[PDB]
Amino acid sequence: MGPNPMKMYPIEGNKSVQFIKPILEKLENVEVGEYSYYDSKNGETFDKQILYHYPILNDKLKIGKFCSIGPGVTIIMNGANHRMDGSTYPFNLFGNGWEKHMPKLDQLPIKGDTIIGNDVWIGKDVVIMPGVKIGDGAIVAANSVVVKDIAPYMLAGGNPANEIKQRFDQDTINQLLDIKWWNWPIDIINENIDKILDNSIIREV
Amino acid sequence: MGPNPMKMYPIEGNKSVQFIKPILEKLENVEVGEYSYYDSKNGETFDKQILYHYPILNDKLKIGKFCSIGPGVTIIMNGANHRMDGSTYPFNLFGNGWEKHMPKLDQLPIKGDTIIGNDVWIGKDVVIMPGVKIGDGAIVAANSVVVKDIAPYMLAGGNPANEIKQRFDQDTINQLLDIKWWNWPIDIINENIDKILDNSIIREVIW
Amino acid sequence: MGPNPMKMYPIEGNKSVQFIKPILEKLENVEVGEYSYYDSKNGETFDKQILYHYPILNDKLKIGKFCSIGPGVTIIMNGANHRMDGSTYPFNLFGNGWEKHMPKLDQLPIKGDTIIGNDVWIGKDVVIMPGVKIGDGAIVAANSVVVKDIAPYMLAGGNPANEIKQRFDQDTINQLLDIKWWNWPIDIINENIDKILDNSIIREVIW
Repeated sequence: MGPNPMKMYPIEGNKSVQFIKPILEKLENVEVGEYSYYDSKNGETFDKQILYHYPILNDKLKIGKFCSIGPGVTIIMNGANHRMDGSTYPFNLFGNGWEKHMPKLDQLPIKGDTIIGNDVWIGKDVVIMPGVKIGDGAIVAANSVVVKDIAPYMLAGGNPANEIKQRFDQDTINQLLDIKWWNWPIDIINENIDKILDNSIIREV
Repeated sequence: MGPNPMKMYPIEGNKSVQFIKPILEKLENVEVGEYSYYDSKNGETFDKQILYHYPILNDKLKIGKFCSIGPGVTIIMNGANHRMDGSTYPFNLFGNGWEKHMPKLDQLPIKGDTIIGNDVWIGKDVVIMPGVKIGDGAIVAANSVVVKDIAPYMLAGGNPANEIKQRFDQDTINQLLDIKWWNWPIDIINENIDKILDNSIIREVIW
Repeated sequence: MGPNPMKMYPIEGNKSVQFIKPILEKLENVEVGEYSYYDSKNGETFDKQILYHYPILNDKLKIGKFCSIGPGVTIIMNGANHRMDGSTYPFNLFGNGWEKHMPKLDQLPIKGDTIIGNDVWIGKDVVIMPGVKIGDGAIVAANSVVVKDIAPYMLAGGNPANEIKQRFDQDTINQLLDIKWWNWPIDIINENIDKILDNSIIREVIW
């Protein structure tokens, strides 16, 4: 019951809704969760949505399970950070004698890994900046520019994106982070979808 | 005198500027004013800029007259709101048995309809969110994201968009909201464009 | 040593990165510095990134030297401002008798010249509005919408962009502003690229 999480394109006949895991497996420094899908903008594959990601830099991108990524969402890793101790001008880029002035890896600023929780909804055209972490259950409004962390089960938006409000009271939130239904076996989940959909799954747990 | 409001491309030999009524009118749950235009960004027709609008959700989009809509402006309707009382994951979308957990219309509430007033100037690449109302005379800055209502004759901007300032004093605005020149027959408007252009149209009618 | 600032495409076999100066020699009321470059988003030339620039209005765009313009940066000039003392509707635009209502230059808003300093790093998809000045050494974060001036050596971002942080303390900034290494004959620059890169240039030139 349910789609094949190994299938790149879960909906037969439809090449717009895609499962990220299959696609990003061929890539390094990227761990993706089962059932997270990307809703193509112009029929593009989610791998083009990840910019400036280089193995040599070693920063990682992690995405949880049951994530809904809207069309146009872009993820910016650290490969485009400029050295900022002095001038930001990439002299080395233009060779002809300038390559000699090339940064040492420890000279380029790395803001860290980018982590996206489970059951996270990212609206369309959302831009996510280097080294950000979006907690489980969070909802990132459309056209947001995420530059700082967002807390679990928080509704957020803007440029810079800011937390607007908690999706539920703290105890309801607290419990969901404990249950972690997204880590339940496919069959147990398939047997509680509706309780998970209306948050009533909390009571029986 | 003046263009034909029924023409899709008012300006001869020009496929960039379009009159929005001829185009949208052809659609469901949409009302548009006669002279409002759209300055195409890449040649697209304004109908391509209205996203997630589904008859079944029954939300309407209203656009007044004499509106200036910049290129790339995007209007988001309620067709893509995920259920939110629990998980936001669209299980039903992937069928294969998950289609039974499909939302019942009353589990997908909406804030309201989207209404853009008359004589509104919306800058380029502005994104308009569901259930928002923009007042007559308002000016929305380029690249703004409208998430809440904007009052009549206000200057607003940003992401989220915020009201920056009032365009005129309160009386000029209330007088204007009264006169509603955009509602006059074409012939009477043609006679005062300059007065409507410099706002002196208030002293002629009012006084 | 160092690239020829006159080459449109400095990096051999690579039509993505361009030196803005040679590429914009043709445009009017535009001044650009020698090593400023653009990082093309989809192959487009930078001249395509400057919008609503009409000589008639006479506003100018100035871009200093050694600037890093990220892909998709958009510079909006004054040719897009509507008349605002009354209706913002551009009747004159549709002709058919309406052209007569065409604005006299002095009736049209015009925020001034746009000025980008030296050694300025402008992030991806940044939109620069009209009449804005960006000080030397500033860094603009990707996706910002710059509506107001940005002081020298400041870190700014958002929509509207706000100054987030001073890169260095005031005296270091002032020294850098006084030294102006970007105005040095390239020979001298070439022998100090590394001191310019770690800021040790201040210590040697000031004391």
